[PDB]
Amino acid sequence: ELIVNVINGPNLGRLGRREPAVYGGTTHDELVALIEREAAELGLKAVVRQSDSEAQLLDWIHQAADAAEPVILNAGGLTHTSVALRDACAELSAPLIEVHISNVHAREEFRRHSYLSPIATGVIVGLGIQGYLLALRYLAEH
Amino acid sequence: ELIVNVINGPNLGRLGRREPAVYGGTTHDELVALIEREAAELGLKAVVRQSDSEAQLLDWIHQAADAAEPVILNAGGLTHTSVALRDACAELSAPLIEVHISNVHAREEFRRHSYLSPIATGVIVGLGIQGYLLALRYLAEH
Amino acid sequence: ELIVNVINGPNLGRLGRREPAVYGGTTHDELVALIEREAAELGLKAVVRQSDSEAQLLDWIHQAADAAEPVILNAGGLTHTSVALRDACAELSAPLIEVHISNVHAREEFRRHSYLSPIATGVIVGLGIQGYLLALRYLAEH
Amino acid sequence: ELIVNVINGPNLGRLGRREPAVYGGTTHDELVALIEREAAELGLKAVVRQSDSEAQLLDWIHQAADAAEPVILNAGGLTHTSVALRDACAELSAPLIEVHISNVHAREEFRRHSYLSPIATGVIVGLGIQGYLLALRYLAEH
Amino acid sequence: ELIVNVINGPNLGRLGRREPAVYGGTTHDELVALIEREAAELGLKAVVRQSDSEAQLLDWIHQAADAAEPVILNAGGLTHTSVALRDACAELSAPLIEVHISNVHAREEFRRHSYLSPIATGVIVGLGIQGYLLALRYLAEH
Amino acid sequence: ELIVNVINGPNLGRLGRREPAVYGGTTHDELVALIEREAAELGLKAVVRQSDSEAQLLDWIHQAADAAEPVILNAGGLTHTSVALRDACAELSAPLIEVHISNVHAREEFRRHSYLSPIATGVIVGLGIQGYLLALRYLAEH
Amino acid sequence: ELIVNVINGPNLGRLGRREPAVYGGTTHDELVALIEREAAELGLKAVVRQSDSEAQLLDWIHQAADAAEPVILNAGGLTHTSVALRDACAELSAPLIEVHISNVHAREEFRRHSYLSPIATGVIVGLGIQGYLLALRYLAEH
Amino acid sequence: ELIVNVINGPNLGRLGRREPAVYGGTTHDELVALIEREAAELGLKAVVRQSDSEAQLLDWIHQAADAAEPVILNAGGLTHTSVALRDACAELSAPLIEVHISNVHAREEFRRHSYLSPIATGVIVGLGIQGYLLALRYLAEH
Amino acid sequence: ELIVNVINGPNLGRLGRREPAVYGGTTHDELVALIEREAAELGLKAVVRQSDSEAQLLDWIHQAADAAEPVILNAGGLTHTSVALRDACAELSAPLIEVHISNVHAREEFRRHSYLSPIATGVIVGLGIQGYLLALRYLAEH
Amino acid sequence: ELIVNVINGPNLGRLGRREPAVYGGTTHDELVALIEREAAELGLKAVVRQSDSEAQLLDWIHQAADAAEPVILNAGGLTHTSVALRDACAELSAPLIEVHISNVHAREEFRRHSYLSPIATGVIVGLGIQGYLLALRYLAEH
Amino acid sequence: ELIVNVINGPNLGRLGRREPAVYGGTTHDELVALIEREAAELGLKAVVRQSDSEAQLLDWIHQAADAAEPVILNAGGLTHTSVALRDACAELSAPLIEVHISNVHAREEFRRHSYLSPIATGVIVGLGIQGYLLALRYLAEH
Amino acid sequence: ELIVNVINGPNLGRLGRREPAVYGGTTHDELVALIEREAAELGLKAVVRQSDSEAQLLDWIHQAADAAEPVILNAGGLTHTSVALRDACAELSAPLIEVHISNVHAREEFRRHSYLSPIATGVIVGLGIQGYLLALRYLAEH
Ligand SMILES: COc1ccc(C[C@@H]2C(=O)[C@@H](O)[C@H](O)C[C@]2(O)C(=O)O)cc1
Ligand SMILES: COc1ccc(C[C@@H]2C(=O)[C@@H](O)[C@H](O)C[C@]2(O)C(=O)O)cc1
Ligand SMILES: COc1ccc(C[C@@H]2C(=O)[C@@H](O)[C@H](O)C[C@]2(O)C(=O)O)cc1
Ligand SMILES: COc1ccc(C[C@@H]2C(=O)[C@@H](O)[C@H](O)C[C@]2(O)C(=O)O)cc1
Ligand SMILES: COc1ccc(C[C@@H]2C(=O)[C@@H](O)[C@H](O)C[C@]2(O)C(=O)O)cc1
Ligand SMILES: COc1ccc(C[C@@H]2C(=O)[C@@H](O)[C@H](O)C[C@]2(O)C(=O)O)cc1
Ligand SMILES: COc1ccc(C[C@@H]2C(=O)[C@@H](O)[C@H](O)C[C@]2(O)C(=O)O)cc1
Ligand SMILES: COc1ccc(C[C@@H]2C(=O)[C@@H](O)[C@H](O)C[C@]2(O)C(=O)O)cc1
Ligand SMILES: COc1ccc(C[C@@H]2C(=O)[C@@H](O)[C@H](O)C[C@]2(O)C(=O)O)cc1
Ligand SMILES: COc1ccc(C[C@@H]2C(=O)[C@@H](O)[C@H](O)C[C@]2(O)C(=O)O)cc1
Ligand SMILES: COc1ccc(C[C@@H]2C(=O)[C@@H](O)[C@H](O)C[C@]2(O)C(=O)O)cc1
Ligand SMILES: COc1ccc(C[C@@H]2C(=O)[C@@H](O)[C@H](O)C[C@]2(O)C(=O)O)cc1
Repeated sequence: ELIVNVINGPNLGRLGRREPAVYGGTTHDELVALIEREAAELGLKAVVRQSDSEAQLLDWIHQAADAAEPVILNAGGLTHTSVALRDACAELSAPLIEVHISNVHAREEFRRHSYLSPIATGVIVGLGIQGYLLALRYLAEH
Repeated sequence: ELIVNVINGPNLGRLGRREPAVYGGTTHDELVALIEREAAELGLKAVVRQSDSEAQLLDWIHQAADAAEPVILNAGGLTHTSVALRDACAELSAPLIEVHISNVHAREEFRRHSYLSPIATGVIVGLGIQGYLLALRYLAEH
Repeated sequence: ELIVNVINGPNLGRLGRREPAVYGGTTHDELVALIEREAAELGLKAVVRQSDSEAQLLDWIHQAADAAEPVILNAGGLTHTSVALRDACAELSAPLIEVHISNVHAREEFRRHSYLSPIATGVIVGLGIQGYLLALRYLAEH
Repeated sequence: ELIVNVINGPNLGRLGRREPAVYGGTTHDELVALIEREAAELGLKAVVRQSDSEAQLLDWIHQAADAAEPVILNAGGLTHTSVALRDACAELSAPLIEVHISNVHAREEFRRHSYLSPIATGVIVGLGIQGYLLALRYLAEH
Repeated sequence: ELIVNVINGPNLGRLGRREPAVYGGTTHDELVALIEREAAELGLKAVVRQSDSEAQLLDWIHQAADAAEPVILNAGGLTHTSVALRDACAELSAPLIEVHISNVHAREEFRRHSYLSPIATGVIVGLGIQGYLLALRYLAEH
Repeated sequence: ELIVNVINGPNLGRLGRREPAVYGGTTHDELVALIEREAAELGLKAVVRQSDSEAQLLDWIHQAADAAEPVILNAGGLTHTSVALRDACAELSAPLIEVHISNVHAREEFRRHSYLSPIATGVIVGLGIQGYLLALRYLAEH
Repeated sequence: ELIVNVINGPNLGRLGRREPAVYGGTTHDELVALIEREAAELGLKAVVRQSDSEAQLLDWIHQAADAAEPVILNAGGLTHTSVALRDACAELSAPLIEVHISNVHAREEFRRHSYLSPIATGVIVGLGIQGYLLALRYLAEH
Repeated sequence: ELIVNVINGPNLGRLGRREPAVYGGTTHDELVALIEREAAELGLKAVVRQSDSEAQLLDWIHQAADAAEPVILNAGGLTHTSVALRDACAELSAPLIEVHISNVHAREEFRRHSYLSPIATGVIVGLGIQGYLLALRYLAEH
Repeated sequence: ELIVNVINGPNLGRLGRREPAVYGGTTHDELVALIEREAAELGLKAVVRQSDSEAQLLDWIHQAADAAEPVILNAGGLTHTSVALRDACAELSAPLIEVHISNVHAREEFRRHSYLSPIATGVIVGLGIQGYLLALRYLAEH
Repeated sequence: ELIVNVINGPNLGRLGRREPAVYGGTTHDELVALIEREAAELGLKAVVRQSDSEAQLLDWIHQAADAAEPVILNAGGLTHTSVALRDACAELSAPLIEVHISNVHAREEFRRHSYLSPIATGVIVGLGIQGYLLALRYLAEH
Repeated sequence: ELIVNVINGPNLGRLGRREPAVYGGTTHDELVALIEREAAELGLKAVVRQSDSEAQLLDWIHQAADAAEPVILNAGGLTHTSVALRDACAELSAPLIEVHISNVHAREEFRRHSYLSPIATGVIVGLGIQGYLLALRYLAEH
Repeated sequence: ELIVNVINGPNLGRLGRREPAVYGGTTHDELVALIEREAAELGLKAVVRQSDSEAQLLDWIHQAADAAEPVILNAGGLTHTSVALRDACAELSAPLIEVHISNVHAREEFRRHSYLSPIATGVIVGLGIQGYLLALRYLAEH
């Protein structure tokens, strides 16, 4: 199947806005372009969505559940806090790849826990924006 | 630079030996072949080593430290237990990508802790043997 | 008084959609019908609402607070995570019955904690969709 | 099948004896009468027993195991402490409904843990003596 | 009022039997005699009972609740484990003095917790058999 | 600069509605008026906003980040639960003053933890609605 | 000395009654016969007793203390909960061998703690009913 | 009433002495002057005292208890360690405002606990020396 | 020997000063008189001292160590916090009886821990000022 | 099948060398002789190996996995620390009996945890060198 | 620079007074003499002070801060309890060597924590009074 | 006796190799020379060994046990992880001095725990390479 859903959670629309010492440079719009391009090279179609609203994220997850489509999810802070997002993700029959740009293990202790990792197929963290592209390649070869 | 070190720790020589319901099929020799091939496609040279001996792993890490070469490390059970391996890895100036074949977050609680993740560049788990190939691609694009 | 509010939180609109091995069969629309029918047999009027949005749930709780109406609440994942929902529920002067379809004590440890149970009148879990009907009957006899 | 066992543990024979500010009013004998009456309205026969002796409770549970009869159990303080009672209850093939009169989540932290909840079909707490009658109705509709 | 109940729990009938290096010398019968004598000097009547059966202890506590009589309780190992005994003791309207012969704080960590201390009037530990006599004197002056 | 953002989170629109024994009397509209008046006396302009929606709060925080404006934040229950709100607040270059009306240390243990306090400039709790006015005065003198 | 006491606690009278997928097949009466036979082959006399009553178990332990006889004890659920049984067992001058049929380390975490193991001579778990026979052989060779 | 007691604990006499990168600049004598001036503008009299001696602090607290005078307390390290200071502060009938210059939540975990916060009226941290002046203003408006 | 040292720690000089709902009525001077009188009836001499200064308490303990005199100690808040006081008390060769007026187990969890209880002969709590007199009687009979 | 592997880990070669108050008397060579003799009486062949090297232990475990041979394992300190040894042992299809000479529950708390017990068939501790012989007898009867 | 401050905390004046089985023999005066002599051999001047008063210790630390002089500190029980002493020690610009006579890791668990170790240059424990002399030698060679 | 064993564990052969900002400058060979020289000045002979292999370290410890020779041990990462090394060290009859170059209390929390400290004579940390020389001097004076 061509279709892969890339879903970004709270604050992910802020990439590139604060000082390019940090998660700066690549904007969310640029990230979408990079993803779409890589997906086309791989023979996939990426549908990339971002929201600061948990309810909106839940709706996108429900739609992927109903369509049996794979999901690459960076849930932002909700990674660490939301059982509701886990409940929705546990419905997915297709692969779920959890992605984080930063190395969530190199910061505060509360970031080393994810409600999603135990139900995800796999997890990529700390490899920057390329982590999304690597997830796409996993899905293309599976 | 061409050279990337792939270092596999205890029990990783056992891939493919127990019932192909599990981490079965791909042998360690096959894994080496897959890695070497992908590395050549990427314009890298992969040097793949496996040992059940922590001391041997430490020596390989020291050599990568001295040569300023990147390391893709799957330390096996020592991931969860060895401060000595962390101490050696903290010396590396080039990237360190932690890889696990299985999703270490979907099993016992003790597997969700890694001495290596806080000092690694990033971490890939649960994406099977392709996780090594994805790490290689990260290193090629950086 | 006739009026009882039944409020369902995130993911509760998904009942009946995934494989009828699981929380499958009864849809949310069917649940509403069952509740309305039981409420009429008991001489009550049930107002049944579901949302994936915490803000919407909070508004429904506020309205029940202002009207001094009882609430039967299945907050879904927010049961385990939301202090805001607890704060809103602590305002209710009429009874609050917490309901869960599944036995929240027979799963992961994080599901055995509820922010709501300490401020609820009582709690029913694991009795399936009938738990809502039993809550209704409690309220009718009180 | 007609037969449902209602089993009450330590101190449950004390209902109604201390000041009717508290769990006062309804005596254990009255509780038995209420249960028997509700059971007959539902087309069941309730066999209601109470003991302060764990060994006696265990024998009643064994008998329900051997007869494949459902059990409504309020184990009193043993809810929070007895692995032996859990071991005996895990043998039951018919439903086990855990009931508590008080809201065990609104008191000391040690009362929020039950050895029985993980192996019970479901749990009703905080709905007073009506919780037993609601358990009976669950069993009648299943 | 004259009457004070002294209630001893499991293993307390073993005083004086194992090597008089330890809680040896004074037998339970001797303890009863010492208590009765001190009580008469104080103008009280002590009713001293011992059982290895929690159910029997519960019955004695119930009787003290119903008679509004003070209780001096050394619950033995049940001090550290029984919520049922606490539930029964919380019914007592007259004073409850918890007594232990040994210093329960000078041994294993699990002995430093008592289900009874938070609901007792007070607690005497480590003063040997005289702790019972001191409890009696407290009750005589109050 | 004149402009200070006062942002109130879930349930803060409920001030003054439940029995004036409690956080009763001052309504949210009154709070806004008090804040605006104090801000004008101090030579500032306060922009006061309240929402029960985390996504809306995040947008207001983003806008303050982009405008480099100070924020006085009472995040309500999200204080204790939301990593996403912390992530957004960590972007602010201007001061962040955390305010709570109640003394969050005098209630349940879960209220003594704040995701925001470690990244805030400072914190005021328990001084009632005047805490907002005191935060304003801090910002005016800095 | 010939005499060894085998003492079985709550629920041990249930062996062989529930579906022979589980601890099924060997009944408690059969277990007694196997033990007696092995004891005679070893030149010992086994006295095998079972009770669901902690008080009865305590009396049997007291008798072994007074007679200076070894004890093979499978305390069932009381293994994990009873300080009183530990107190009684600490009196034994002869060896105490703790036995469990099941591997108590391969189940819930609460089963991995025993009040008895620290005061037992040794412990055998997970070797089925043969664990009793192996304990007997230990005692015969010592 | 005019009189407010400002009490500073151990090390607070060190303000301004170590390198003005840190809590440098304002000396304790300067702090006293700032406080006195602000108090006079508010129509109060501030009595400002500092000691490194817990016993001296206790005496000042006792005097405020006896005089029914409000206290603004920065107990320094004793904030985190002293139950005796809490015991003395619990006697105060007038308001107690806890103040810290630094943000105690932005440092080591042990600094996020205060024995005083649960019994204080409120708490101000991280707003520098102005926190004292803001406490004064709270007391003037109440 | 006649001499017994009664040592009272921080805040104990405050008895009787705050509202006689609480630890009110008996002043410290009255307590001294009661103790002296009881000691004379018992054929002892009580030397009663109180200080809010840990250093002063330590000196009194040292003197009791050097003189091999028994100590009845109510260390106030230092009970829960001071290792130094424990170190000094561990030197005492004569009995050490820990006394608290209030039931330290019926309040906050931090009050249920004492650095002194493990090294004391015994402990009396919750029996009011009579606890001192009962300690005196223990020492007279030993 | 005849063949049983007895594998001893670090420090087990030290038996009998330090003062025969302790694990003294029986040397490792003597242990091997005792095991071989018992195995022959049982109709088995025991292959007994000891190493201080985790890598060597892993190789012996791998060989038992490949040959489908039972293992009696005393991993010494690695019992408490090595996930790698657990990973290797989880491959074994034949029984795994964990043995310890000492009672690991009667010492430091860290010795009461074993990475091996949850995946072993059973566990024998505290029965001295006879524990190996008893394991052999288990395997002979199964 | 010649000058080194040796500061001893509570109870350190008790060295040599209790039975020379223990920290007996060397008195505090002897310790001072040994230190002074070693310091002169090393070309230093040691200023040795001891107090049971935390306030006095704080003053000595302040003076060392102001003079930029090194400190060898054995804070006695305050090692384990005092944040105030840590706050004062964090001001020191010259080296801080923490010394304990006893091995603080070989006793109760609470002694294995030090508020001082994280801010000290280094730590010497368990080497008796020579630990002070070794600290002096460290300072002489640096 | 002349002979002292200095044993260095994993990674200690790396001293001086990574950037002389850090544990840089002194190489392991230089460390050996410094130790040998100091030992000769003290009238001792130091035998200095380093290995990355736990098995090799264990053999060196065994040899020191058999020869009754003192050991100065810096076990590197195994300090924090190895029970096997502790088991071997507990055999030593001569002194064991634990040394670390860095201050293990000033880094991650896992470094503040040592399996060796409770069985060592004493411990020196944070005093750099001179810590070894100071250990040597301790042993020379004892
Ligand atoms: C202020 O905007 C952002 C955007 C992304 C992040 C990182 C992402 C999060 O939202 C974190 O809560 C999470 O721990 C890591 C993260 O998901 C990532 O690295 O992609 C943080 C702040
Ligand atoms: C029996 O051989 C193996 C080989 C690999 C594994 C998985 C790897 C480990 O060694 C585990 O300790 C680790 O938690 C996960 C692992 O590193 C992986 O999934 O690659 C387990 C057993
Ligand atoms: C994917 O849709 C659902 C719907 C309901 C549930 C169960 C409900 C929840 O949302 C859980 O988070 C909660 O622990 C139990 C639950 O509230 C219930 O059993 O009703 C789970 C997933
Ligand atoms: C003194 O008699 C009683 C009777 C019932 C209770 C409540 C029941 C218990 O025995 C408690 O231990 C349990 O936590 C709650 C309880 O099972 C109930 O509410 O039914 C308490 C004391
Ligand atoms: C074997 O007989 C006894 C008798 C009394 C005790 C001490 C009492 C107990 O039953 C302990 O569980 C409890 O911790 C202390 C005790 O209640 C006492 O010291 O009186 C112990 C064993
Ligand atoms: C039902 O409406 C409210 C409004 C405010 C509060 C207090 C605020 C919260 O939302 C709490 O979750 C928080 O712990 C304290 C609070 O932020 C405050 O005191 O301002 C509680 C319930
Ligand atoms: C329902 O009857 C039984 C009988 C034996 C057991 C196992 C035994 C127990 O009573 C458990 O509580 C214990 O953890 C293990 C057990 O003692 C054994 O395996 O022998 C469980 C249920
Ligand atoms: C070395 O002098 C000082 C002075 C003040 C402080 C900060 C204050 C303390 O004493 C800390 O223990 C406390 O955690 C914070 C503090 O009370 C404040 O920020 O006012 C620290 C060191
Ligand atoms: C404000 O004066 C006092 C006096 C005594 C107390 C009780 C005593 C303390 O100092 C407490 O810290 C301790 O927990 C209990 C106490 O030692 C007692 O009840 O005697 C409390 C406050
Ligand atoms: C110094 O040589 C030894 C040999 C055996 C032991 C006991 C074994 C260990 O290696 C311990 O780590 C383990 O906790 C217990 C042990 O496995 C046993 O009792 O057989 C200890 C030290
Ligand atoms: C009764 O006099 C003393 C003197 C020194 C000590 C040891 C020192 C202490 O004060 C302890 O609190 C600390 O844990 C260890 C100690 O600092 C040392 O060994 O020097 C103990 C009791
Ligand atoms: C990369 O080489 C090294 C060498 C020494 C260290 C410090 C030593 C260790 O191996 C640490 O695991 C330990 O916590 C501290 C250490 O033992 C020391 O400071 O000597 C660290 C890395």
